[PDB]
Amino acid sequence: AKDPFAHLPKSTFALDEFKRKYSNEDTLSVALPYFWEHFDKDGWSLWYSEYRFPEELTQTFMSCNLITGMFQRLDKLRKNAFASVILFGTNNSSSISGVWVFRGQELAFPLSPDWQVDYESYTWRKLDPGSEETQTLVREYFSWEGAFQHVGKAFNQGKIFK
Repeated sequence: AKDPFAHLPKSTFALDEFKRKYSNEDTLSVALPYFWEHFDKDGWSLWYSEYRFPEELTQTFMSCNLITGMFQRLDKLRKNAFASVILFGTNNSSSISGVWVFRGQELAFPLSPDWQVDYESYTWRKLDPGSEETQTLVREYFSWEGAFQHVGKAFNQGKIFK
């Protein structure tokens, strides 16, 4: 009665390795190609979110703290999941968006009511690792260089769920 991704076999792809080159290297041609060659689309999955209640946001300094407060509940989760959550906009109209990774068919939150607090106010959808959009969104959320025009806010403050 611990670790939801313990029913699964050997983990092919190595999240904790990827997390180094992700920021240690030129991800655009380092982590990106090393992620898009042989991901693990049988087991890992990508989950886009855009904080479905961005009305709840009304500063900048606080939202970075808020995102992270979630991550401190999800502290027994990061051991088999990651995300690149970004705070956008400003006080006047902020938003949180980002893409998360969880190691099963589900987003991990439903795999344990340990992690079913305020998550409902955020969207969570699986997407295809050979779409067009997912590949762009990932590149933007992972490089921070992308364009973020799909948000149309501004990038202000990134956060990582490592």
